[PDB]
Amino acid sequence: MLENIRDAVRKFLTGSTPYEKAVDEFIKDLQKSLISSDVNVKLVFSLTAKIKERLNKEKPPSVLERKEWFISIVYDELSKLFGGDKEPNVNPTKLPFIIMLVGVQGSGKTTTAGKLAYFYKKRGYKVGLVAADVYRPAAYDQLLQLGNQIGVQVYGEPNNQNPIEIAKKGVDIFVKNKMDIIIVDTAGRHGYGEETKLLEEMKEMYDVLKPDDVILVIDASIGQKAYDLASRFHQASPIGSVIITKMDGTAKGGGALSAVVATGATIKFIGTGEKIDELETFNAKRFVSRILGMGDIESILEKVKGLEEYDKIQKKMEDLTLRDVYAQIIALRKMGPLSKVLQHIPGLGIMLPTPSEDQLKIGEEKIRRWLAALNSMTYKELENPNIIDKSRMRRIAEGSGLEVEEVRELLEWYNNMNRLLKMVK
Repeated sequence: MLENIRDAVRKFLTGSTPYEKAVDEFIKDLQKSLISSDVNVKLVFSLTAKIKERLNKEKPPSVLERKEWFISIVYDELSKLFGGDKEPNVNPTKLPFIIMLVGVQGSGKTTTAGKLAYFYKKRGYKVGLVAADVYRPAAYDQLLQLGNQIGVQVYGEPNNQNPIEIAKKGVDIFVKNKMDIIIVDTAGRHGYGEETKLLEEMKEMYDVLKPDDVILVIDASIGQKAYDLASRFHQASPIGSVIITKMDGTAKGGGALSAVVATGATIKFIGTGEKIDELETFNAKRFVSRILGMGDIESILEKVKGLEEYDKIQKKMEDLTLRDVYAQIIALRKMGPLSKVLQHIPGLGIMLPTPSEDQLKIGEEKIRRWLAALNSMTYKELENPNIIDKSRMRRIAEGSGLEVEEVRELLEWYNNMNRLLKMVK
């Protein structure tokens, strides 16, 4: 879908017909791909209805194109659709770590304990895999393969059908050799729609291993149906997490994702391909960020960010500052570097003493001037300008392309501003 929503935004940005029919048309193509992807039709409707509400309440910030503000709002929502902006903790801090893998049959389960193991080996952790998925006979000889293929030890007991026993003898052995990350691959006798019974079954492999983390592995081809199992699973424990696999093998990726997230779950990983290293951290906002163009969502995390560090910081000063301006200037620059931004960039000051209504200092071009310094400074210098003398002014100068006097002007303005903010009270 994301790749499809990418062509639906290109046709909305390129100002064809009016606005009002464009959004409609847009909305008519969002709703149609999402459903297509098997997302609950109750999620699809609260989205395109949450998108229009905001489009009626949140006019675009000056300098923003109407057609750019809408899209802007869309991603946001799409994000929230998939669990919104959150960056799961993937590097444990309680060594060693027991991660029990659980889920219905074939869910990219067995390759996931590979990738997973892999992922953690790459982060230089001593991992030990535990094959305890006895219902598929081929699941062991498969895990032993990957392990030897990624240099990770694998502990299994062929033919044996006692999972618990296996998981116990495995983990005990890997905590002995003093491993660091121990991943136990288990399975499940039931499928989707037999939730209760499935989870109940996991119970007796949980108590035995008393794992620090449990990971439900879902096949992205279950679409929104992964829902039931999800909700129930996330509740059943305070240490539950999920992985979404095979997203590149089903047009149902959105259903699984939109469904699971609906549960509030923590989708820590998401399987992308069939190669070992293909397992990415999962952070909705980024996952979606993968559609269209970085600088299309850019003014976004740049505006909100840029504006907060702005308004606030001025406040905090009124009640050693000089590094601030970077933030302020880096901010404006995020929103186009030409005047089309300065006009509504009334400046950092905020407003104070000044003749009549004409301002006091700067110029529109005085822009790649603020910048001047900044780079012409190390942090020590941006926190206590007073340590900026001769030698340093020259380095500063040359490093920006200006002449000593320029840094002097800059520094005298700064001081004039800091003297003001202070004065304020």
